[PDB]
Formats: sequence, structure tokens, C-alpha cells
Amino acid sequence: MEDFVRQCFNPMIVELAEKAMKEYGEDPKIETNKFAAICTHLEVCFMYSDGGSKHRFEIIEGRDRIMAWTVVNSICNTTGVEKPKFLPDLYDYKENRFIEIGVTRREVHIYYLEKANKIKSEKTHIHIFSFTGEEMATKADYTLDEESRARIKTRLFTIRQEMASRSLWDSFRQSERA
Ligand SMILES: O=C(O)/C(O)=C/C(=O)C1(Cc2ccc(Cl)cc2)CCN(Cc2ccccc2)CC1
Ligand SMILES: [Mn+2]
Ligand SMILES: [Mn+2]
Repeated sequence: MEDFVRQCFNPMIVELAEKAMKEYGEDPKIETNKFAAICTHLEVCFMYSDGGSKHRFEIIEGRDRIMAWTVVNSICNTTGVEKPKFLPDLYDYKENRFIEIGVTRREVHIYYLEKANKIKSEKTHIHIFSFTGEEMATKADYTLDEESRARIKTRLFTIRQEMASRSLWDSFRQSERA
């Protein structure tokens, strides 16, 4: 599983995931499903940012804390958009809203509710993906076109397939908590 992540995710994603884990005092070499999840979520974040036109999204996920809030506060100032309680993952310049992107090994509707309840926002859009084709976005507005979405859902499927080929999937599938 450690080998699978090192192999299937690019080196910048793997370094970010390491740093995030070590900041909570966890060891990527032992909490390898968490490691994998983090990498997976980051890749989805970047993929999604690339689904727009050229300048459509601002990436927030993947940045250190000071920079991430610098971006967020700067947007809130230059747009009147209200200030989220938690860092989001993206800002959408076209829809003028922050996005929270979830990637779940469970079911999309449950993770959506959990995410909605943790956020406190009538205003941050939430978009959840699974490894088996499901999405659930706020007010059924999936933001990107179906082809962008499909490239994301397919990549997640491919990840799941690759894990299962290495017998990592059962364990990975069962590692996410409420
Ligand atoms: O869950 C997501 O889909 C997500 O994008 C989470 C986040 O960005 C974090 C902020 C957050 C975002 C949304 C919600 Cl509901 C709760 C917290 C900040 C960095 N995160 C860094 C981190 C990841 C894993 C282990 C330690 C730290 C944790 C929560
Ligand atoms: Mn985030
Ligand atoms: Mn997210």
C-alpha cells in the first residue's frame, strides 16, 4: 500500500500527503490507507481545477495554511463573498462560490450530510465523489461539464481497480470513519 501510493501518485502529491500526516503526528508508513486517501483527494482537487476554462478556479487545497487563508481572505475582500469557517478546496470565479470537494470510500449521500453539517455555510458548494461512479453536489449543480466529471470518476475507478489488483481495496474501502 505504501508502494502503491508511491507508485500511482505523483511526487508532489505524495510529499503533501506526508507533510499533512506528520503534522498530526501520524506515520504514512503505518496509516497507509489514510495516506492513500489524502493523495486521492488531492489528485481529485487538481483534476477538478483543470476542468474549467483557463482561469476558472483558484486552488486552495494543497497550500500551506497562511497562503490558503491569504487566498481565501483576499477573495472574500475582493468579492463580498462571506468568510468560510474551514478552508475550502477551490474558489469558482465563474459561479463566485467556494467549493468543498469530498472523496468517499463509503456512500456519497452520507458523506455529503456529514460534510454539510461540519461546514457551516449556506454558501460553500459541496461536491462528493466515490470510487464507483457516484456524485452528489449541492442543489444538483455539478459545476463542471459531464466530460470533466467523467475523467474524475474514471480515474477514481481506475485507482480502485488498481488497489483491488494488489489486494489493497477491501482494507482501503473499510478505513473511512463517520
Ligand atoms: O476533507 C476534505 O475533503 C478536506 O478538503 C479537508 C480540509 O481541507 C481540512 C479542512 C476541512 C474542510 C472541510 C471540512 Cl467538512 C472540515 C475540514 C483542512 C486540511 N486537511 C488536512 C489533513 C488531511 C488529512 C490528515 C491530516 C490533515 C484536513 C481538514
Ligand atoms: Mn480542503
Ligand atoms: Mn475536500
